[PDB]
Amino acid sequence: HWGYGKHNGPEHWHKDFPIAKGERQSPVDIDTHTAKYDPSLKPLSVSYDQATSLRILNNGAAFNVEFDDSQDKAVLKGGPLDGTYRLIQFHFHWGSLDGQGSEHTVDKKKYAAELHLVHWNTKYGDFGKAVQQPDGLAVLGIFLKVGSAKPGLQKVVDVLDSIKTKGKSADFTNFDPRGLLPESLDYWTYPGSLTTPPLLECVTWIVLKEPISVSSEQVLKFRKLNFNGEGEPEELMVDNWRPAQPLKNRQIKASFK
Ligand SMILES: [Zn+2]
Repeated sequence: HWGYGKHNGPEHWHKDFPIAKGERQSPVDIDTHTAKYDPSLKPLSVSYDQATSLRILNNGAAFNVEFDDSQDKAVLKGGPLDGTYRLIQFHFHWGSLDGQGSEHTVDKKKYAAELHLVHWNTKYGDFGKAVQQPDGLAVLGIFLKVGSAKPGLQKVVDVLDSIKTKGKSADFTNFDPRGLLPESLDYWTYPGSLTTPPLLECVTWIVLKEPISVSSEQVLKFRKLNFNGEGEPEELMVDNWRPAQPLKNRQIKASFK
């Protein structure tokens, strides 16, 4: 099955998922000089104060922190978006080394990791319906660089010991995702896809310009997770990122000058 090894990694995915070679695949390199400021873009509205986190899961590709998405408790609106998008989960992609790990790049620069807050368009009623629509999902992407610790990340880091292997989960209530944001909400946006199979072309990407800083110790703990299940040969969960894909017939817009 698909993964991030030499034998089943991103360069192989097209055989099972031909949309991998589609017209709006993600991630992409963000060429900052080519993106254009769009004065018609609105500020992002990130309304997370009523978010209800539930659980943290190792799914064999990353770990997801899942939220109650049965009501409009944590929603993304504004920016390039038409309508209301509910937070369902967040997860990260990261590297084996601090100089790689992000999926998007900025003028070809790779960050140590990238956080994805995944939201679905409530007009489609459920996530499974939303992913079948060109405007079904909105993903907020945030780069991580290594420097000072991110205080609001530590609760996530500290629970990882308990979800080491694929299939493990733990309670993860009362977590506030506002603690994972940078100061500025300036962003780039473009139409794209899921970055894991099934690679569906259903995402409005909103990638924040300002990275968050996390400490070396925080990211080192991500790298102790396992892709494998319990009792199987250990394969460290590292380099779980898809490389940049061709931009094709797309323009990246900036919310800032
Ligand atoms: Zn992701």
